[PDB]
Amino acid sequence: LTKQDAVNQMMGFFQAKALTAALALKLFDQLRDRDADAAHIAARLDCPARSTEQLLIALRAMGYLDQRDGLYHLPAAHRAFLLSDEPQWLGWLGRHIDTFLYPLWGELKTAVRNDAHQRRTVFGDDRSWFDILYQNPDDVADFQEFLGKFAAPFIAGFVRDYDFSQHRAFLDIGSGIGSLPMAIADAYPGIALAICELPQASAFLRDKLTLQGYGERIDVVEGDVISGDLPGGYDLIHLGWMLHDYAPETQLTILRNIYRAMPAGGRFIASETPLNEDKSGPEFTALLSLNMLVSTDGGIESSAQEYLDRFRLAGFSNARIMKIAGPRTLIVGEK
Amino acid sequence: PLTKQDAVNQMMGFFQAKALTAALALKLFDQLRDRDADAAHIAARLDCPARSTEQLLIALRAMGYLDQGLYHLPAAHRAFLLSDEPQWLGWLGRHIDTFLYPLWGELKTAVRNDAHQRRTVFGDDRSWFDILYQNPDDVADFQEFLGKFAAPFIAGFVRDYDFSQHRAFLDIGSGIGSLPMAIADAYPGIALAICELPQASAFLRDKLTLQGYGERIDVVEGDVISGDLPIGGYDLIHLGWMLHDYAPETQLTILRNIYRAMPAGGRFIASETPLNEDKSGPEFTALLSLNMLVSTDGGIESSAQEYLDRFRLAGFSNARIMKIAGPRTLIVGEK
Ligand SMILES: Nc1ncnc2c1ncn2[C@@H]1O[C@H](CSCC[C@H](N)C(=O)O)[C@@H](O)[C@H]1O
Ligand SMILES: Nc1ncnc2c1ncn2[C@@H]1O[C@H](CSCC[C@H](N)C(=O)O)[C@@H](O)[C@H]1O
Repeated sequence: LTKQDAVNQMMGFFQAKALTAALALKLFDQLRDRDADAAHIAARLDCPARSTEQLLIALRAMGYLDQRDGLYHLPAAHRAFLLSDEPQWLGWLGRHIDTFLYPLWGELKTAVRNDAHQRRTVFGDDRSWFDILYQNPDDVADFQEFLGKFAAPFIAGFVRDYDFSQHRAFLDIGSGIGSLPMAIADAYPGIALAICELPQASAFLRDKLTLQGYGERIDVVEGDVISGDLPGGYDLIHLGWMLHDYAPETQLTILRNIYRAMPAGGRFIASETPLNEDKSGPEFTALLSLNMLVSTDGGIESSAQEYLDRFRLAGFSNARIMKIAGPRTLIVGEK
Repeated sequence: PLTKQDAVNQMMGFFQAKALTAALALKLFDQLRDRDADAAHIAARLDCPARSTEQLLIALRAMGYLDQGLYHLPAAHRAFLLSDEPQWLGWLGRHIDTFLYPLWGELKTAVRNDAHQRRTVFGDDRSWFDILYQNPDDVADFQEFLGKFAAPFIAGFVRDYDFSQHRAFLDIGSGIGSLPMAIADAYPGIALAICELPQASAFLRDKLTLQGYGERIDVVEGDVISGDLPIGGYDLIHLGWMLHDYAPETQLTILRNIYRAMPAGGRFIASETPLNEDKSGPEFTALLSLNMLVSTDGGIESSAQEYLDRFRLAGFSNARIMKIAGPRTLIVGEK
């Protein structure tokens, strides 16, 4: 890398806020059905023309908008993630960044010096990460909606590559938006499906499963996997993308509680995005681990071997890495 | 054109940004100036906990800043990652951590109001430069990092422009003064002076005296907006990267005062980084305009024709563009 690469990356928060500010203004929706110049976009946004134009010029220069003779145009290929009404809209992630992650990363240096999250220094809030994240129903929605889209390729692969038919009942601990049990329901009518979630997420999840027609099919159980509050004859239990939100010590407490609640002969699968064997990457995972530092209660990313050892210390038999292609690593053990 | 994954990557780009500024502010790379060290050793040198130190080191390794296990600082990177080397990016990092990153947090409201966010982010309704220069350490931070930015422009300006044309030279807003210093090394007879704001002037006197130019470059406090400018035989006057820190209307005042101040037959040169002809790029310049929006008193980037119009309206004769080596466009006016 060059000196210029470093300067670009050091100032990469410029691009990041240009996009989140535009999404929050719903700037791109001003171009859903028409092309417009800056003066017209500003007037409809009820924003001064000069500063609206400054943002529009930046978004064109970044390549998200086209501009011909002062007329801005939204590329057809960008509509799916820039428009509010679209399934891949990034506005959910945008708000999560604006509300939580960008403020907390502002204090990264201190998080590293103390190995401590920055929720109190940044927010003046001593509550737990998920209590802070979940204080408003809209913040629960943003978080679960953007994670759900991120999880879609994993879920599709899991359902296509693992034989869920061999189990009678399946519990998804920390399912989030519930798109895994939903996909399992679409594929296997016979298996019982349940979710165990924290209270605020249970409430969002109940309303969403009900609206989408799964209210009779997927049982929602409030609980806490760290305190031991869990339902239950589940011969398959899954934990997706939750271990990394907690310190390794807590991950052992979570895994021991799950083991204890399992039925005999039960199977357990955790899915994570681990660091590579020599903990040299991948880059987004390495940076995610820093995100867990500043925001969560002890979270960190780990290697596959580290999850494997944790399964064995927690009491699981035949702990192993599932031989399954996809964006996650699946760690599996039995009771 | 761009994909959802590209947009996500750029929305999360504050990850890489803060990873680098945190690493610089912790002096992390300095612990690899002499030796290759593991995380636990680097962490003891830094007095940070090994866990979070390793988390940062893995991120830096995956971003390609470090090799590794023992971490190794690539030779090509020493120049800008080591704190006592002449291209150190640590000055930039402190300016980002103290001023730019927090103010970009409020970009949306800046755009909605066409107004800097100094008051809302800092609880301080003084001037940009008064807030920026509140503390001589932030003066040094600002002036030093800008100095590194200007070094290719300065080499090209001293290269492709003939300063022997001129008996005396006045640099308004010279900042760290490295342009007069370069003119001094190359043109032993020309009189050299600087007009700066009071706090920049205090830093400048110290910095020029330390470097051995204290008897060679006159430092004179003043205010180009108010018209408080020195008078000598300044047959060349320069204004480097200052117009874009103020509103067009205010640039008019600055240029009008400069014209009133120059001797007959004199030449004035403003050096800017203009937006292109249809104001659609380049990307860094377009985002710098937003940076000026969130921080300065009305600042914005402009096209070259926009600067030409201002030179003409302020009364300059023979207003023209000069193309030179380096990242800056020179706008020339005469009396
Ligand atoms: N102590 C706890 N008990 C139960 N659920 C918890 C928990 N701590 C966090 N969670 C839940 O774990 C989820 C992690 S986000 C992961 C979502 C989903 N499983 C996926 O694979 O994409 C969140 O929804 C959060 O509410
Ligand atoms: N009203 C004013 N009168 C004189 N100098 C001013 C001024 N307002 C801002 N400045 C100065 O303008 C400079 C802008 S930063 C530009 C630094 C340098 N000329 C370069 O080319 O890189 C700052 O040093 C600031 O102190």
